Amino acid sequence: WTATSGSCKGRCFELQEVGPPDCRCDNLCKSYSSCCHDFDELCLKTARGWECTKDRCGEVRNEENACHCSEDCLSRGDCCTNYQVVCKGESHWVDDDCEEIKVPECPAGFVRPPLIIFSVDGFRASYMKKGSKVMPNIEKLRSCGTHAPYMRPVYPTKTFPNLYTLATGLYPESHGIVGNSMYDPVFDASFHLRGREKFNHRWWGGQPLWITATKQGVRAGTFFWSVSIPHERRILTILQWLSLPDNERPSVYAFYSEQPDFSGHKYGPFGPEMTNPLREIDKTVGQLMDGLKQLRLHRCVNVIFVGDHGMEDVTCDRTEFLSNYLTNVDDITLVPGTLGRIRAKSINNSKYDPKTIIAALTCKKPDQHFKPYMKQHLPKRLHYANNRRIEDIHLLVDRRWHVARKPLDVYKKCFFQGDHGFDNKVNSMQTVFVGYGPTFKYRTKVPPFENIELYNVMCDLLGLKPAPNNGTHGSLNHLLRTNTFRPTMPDEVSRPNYPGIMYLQSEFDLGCTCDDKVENKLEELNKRLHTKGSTKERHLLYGRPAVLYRTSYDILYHTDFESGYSEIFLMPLWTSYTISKQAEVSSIPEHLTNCVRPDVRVSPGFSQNCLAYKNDKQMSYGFLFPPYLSSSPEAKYDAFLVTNMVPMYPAFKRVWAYFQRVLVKKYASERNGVNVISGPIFDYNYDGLRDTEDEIKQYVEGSSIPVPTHYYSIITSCLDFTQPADKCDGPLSVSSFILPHRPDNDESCNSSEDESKWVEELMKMHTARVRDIEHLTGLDFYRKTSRSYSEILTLKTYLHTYESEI
Ligand SMILES: *[C@@H]1O[C@H](CO)[C@@H](O[C@@H]2O[C@H](CO)[C@@H](O[C@@H]3O[C@H](CO[C@H]4O[C@H](CO)[C@@H](O)[C@H](O[C@H]5O[C@H](CO)[C@@H](O)[C@H](O)[C@@H]5O[C@H]5O[C@H](CO)[C@@H](O)[C@H](O)[C@@H]5O)[C@@H]4O)[C@@H](O)[C@H](O[C@H]4O[C@H](CO)[C@@H](O)[C@H](O)[C@@H]4O[C@H]4O[C@H](CO)[C@@H](O)[C@H](O)[C@@H]4O)[C@@H]3O)[C@H](O)[C@H]2NC(C)=O)[C@H](O)[C@H]1NC(C)=O
Ligand SMILES: O=C(NCC1(O)CCN(C(=O)OCc2ccc(OC(F)(F)F)cc2)CC1)c1ccc2[nH]nnc2c1
Ligand SMILES: [Ca+2]
Ligand SMILES: [Cl-]
Ligand SMILES: [K+]
Ligand code: NA
Ligand SMILES: [Zn+2]
Repeated sequence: WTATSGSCKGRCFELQEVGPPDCRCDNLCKSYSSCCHDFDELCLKTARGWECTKDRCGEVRNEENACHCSEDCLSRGDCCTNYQVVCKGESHWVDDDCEEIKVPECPAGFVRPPLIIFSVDGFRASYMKKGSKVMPNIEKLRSCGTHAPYMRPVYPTKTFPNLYTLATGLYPESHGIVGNSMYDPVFDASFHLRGREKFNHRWWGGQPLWITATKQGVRAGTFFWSVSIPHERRILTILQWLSLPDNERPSVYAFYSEQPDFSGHKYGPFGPEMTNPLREIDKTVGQLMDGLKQLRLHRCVNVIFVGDHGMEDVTCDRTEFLSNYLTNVDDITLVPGTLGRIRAKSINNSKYDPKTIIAALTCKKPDQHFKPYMKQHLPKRLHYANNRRIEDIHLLVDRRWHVARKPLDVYKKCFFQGDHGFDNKVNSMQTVFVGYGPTFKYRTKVPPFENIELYNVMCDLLGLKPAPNNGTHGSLNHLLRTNTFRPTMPDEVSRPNYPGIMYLQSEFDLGCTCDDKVENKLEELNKRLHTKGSTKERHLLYGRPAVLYRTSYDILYHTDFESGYSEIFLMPLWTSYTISKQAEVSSIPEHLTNCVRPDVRVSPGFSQNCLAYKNDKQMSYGFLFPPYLSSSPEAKYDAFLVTNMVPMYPAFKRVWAYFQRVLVKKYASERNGVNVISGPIFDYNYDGLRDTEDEIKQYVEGSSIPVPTHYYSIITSCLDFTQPADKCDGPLSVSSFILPHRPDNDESCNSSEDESKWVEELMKMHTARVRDIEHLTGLDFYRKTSRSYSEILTLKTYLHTYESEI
């Protein structure tokens, strides 16, 4: 109930929220059906439009006007945004040359530069270049401020998950808004775009910027705008708030535009109808900047121009129907469109089986435009699994397509020509970032970055301590003139042991054999040096990784590679090796095919054993440093140590072997040497975080050898590829992956073919940031470089996407 009998007189767009049933006057009352009777009359005036004309100058203040051209309007904070241009011979902000803003130039009584977030829905990254002719104001912000060529949204590339990720710095799996539509089985409640449940606070996890600000004493404008409030009124309201007394005035503001997304859905991303909505957004930016100029705030306020996601060409005829695959199509509920999420229609159906549903959806048609996954098998870069609202069965839909349950869902629910929601690496989904103000840099381009990083920067901009989030604080310091956050490297928690030769061959009973009984202080003093780390500077280029949790591990040196061997998990946590451009690939000699050798530095009780692999009919083994890349026949024996071995499904060894035998040398050839760090990942509860030992759900049969869910590699070289990876004097270049360690290759529909037709495509799909690997391993990489820590943080957040040029 609301007793809408009160008045909005003097309360228009009040900043505190009064509780029911007293009537509301804030920018959300419309959405609550709770505005006072006179809200429209007093608060949404429209008389005379939004611009001053020549004949309005000096007018007698008529309070019925939407905005004013009377002489007192500046001090009342309520002029039309073009007032000084029309009436006082001033120029529009867009017409002024830009001049570097070296220091904030603020009116007295401003404690900090205000932050305005100008967020635009569905603003595709390529609009910046492609619409540049019709967007002068946006183009000026972009060229004069700090801009990236694009910003990466989160998956799914829908509106609510992305706006709430911007506000919180959290992955949707952690913030809770995992789609525009959701079912929460614990609540037994459903969230939708239309309706009242979405207003219920229980959906919204983490701590958004306006709450962070408020709790730390920084006042916030109200971020959310009712759809019926026109853009011009939103701008005038922000500008009015900026004229409030010091003690009442917010320091942070948001404006939101439903465009260009609204029109993009109807006309496609580049429909000729898209020019007008872009002009219109630009005009709104012009109104804000002119308004700021009038208030002498245009060299005081930091302005962020940011989108939530892009827009792709999608039409009704590009829909895949689950009814063409499933016999039991009515026993499932599908969340449909540019992604799919499947659950059982009824929990009382014990004949529901996800395994049969996935098999029915797997590689069933030659050109199939979606791929099913159990959510824990999605590419880890998507971080889309750890939430009860994310259904176990997921469909990754090809760009330009939809999935639907049955044809009747499409024609009785072409309308649309654009949509979004696809994999967040897709070019058409990328969106925009521009920062302009005293705290941002001048005329600076920065590399693409992920929208999860911005919350930290928005906190930096307002002098706030960010709540715990998924950004990497410091990774975006290169965007800022000042206010940078100078992070320290985390402290190593576990220091390594450096074992020497401690065990005789006969102490081992591992069931392993090797044909290595083939025999000189020339070569024998030399091999001693190699086991003490004589070549360590070659294979460990950036310092050893730090272990950030309590564990027991050994550093093991070899001619061709160095490892950090976990006595707890019985395998390396990491194996580091450098492959120069000149390196040669050899094969495993016939006699050495099944050779496994005990490691005399490491006790039998802390070693794997070959018998377990013999007994386990499902599990084979691979090596972390590949025998193929050994520097010499004698060095090759090192690669067969039991301490270099890891458990691998035969199906996965097809992937791993091709990577090691073909791709590493290809990368070294292309990048002028590479340093590789590889190892196991255990993430059985799919939370993106390293498992403890008591979380492991699978072991090699009859043993304590834990089975990785994934294997990673980090491949580093010199950004300037004229320098070899092992003699690099400047910035680095990295690509990484986290491959799912799966007993089949069902994911790759082309896997019956030669590895050269499908393995690299798989790897590309499972590209990852070094940071993703850090979370999954509890390791910290790049501890010893000549680079600044902030630059290394940026490197650790890099994702090699394999998309073409934007
Ligand atoms: C991205 O960044 C984020 C943020 O930093 C990372 O997420 C954090 O990770 C932490 C480790 O997983 C986690 O810490 C836990 O907190 C528990 C208390 O959490 C509540 O309070 C916080 C603080 O206000 C709040 O944020 C939480 O909100 C969650 O839950 C509600 C809904 O229930 C949502 O509104 C919200 O969206 C959020 O949900 C997300 O997180 C939860 C996990 O908390 C997931 O289940 C959801 O799917 C969703 O993703 C909470 O309101 C605390 O209880 C935990 O402590 C347990 O474990 C420790 C081990 O150290 C042990 O000492 C304790 O005894 C305890 O164990 C007991 O409980 C067990 C489980 O019930 C039980 O099995 C045992 O037997 C014991 O009884 C733990 O410390 C932190 O909450 C989240 N924060 C957020 C916002 O998600 C995230 O990891 C990053 N991602 C990556 C890849 O890096
Ligand atoms: O327009 C849509 N929905 C309408 C809204 O609900 C209206 C109210 N609103 C708002 O006022 O924005 C608040 C905000 C702004 C910035 C921000 O970013 C931050 F925090 F970083 F500043 C954080 C929060 C949110 C969007 C919509 C769009 C595209 C679609 N495609 N398919 N369906 C769709 C539905
Ligand atoms: Ca885990
Ligand atoms: Cl959704
Ligand atoms: K086996
Ligand atoms: Na296959
Ligand atoms: Zn949309």
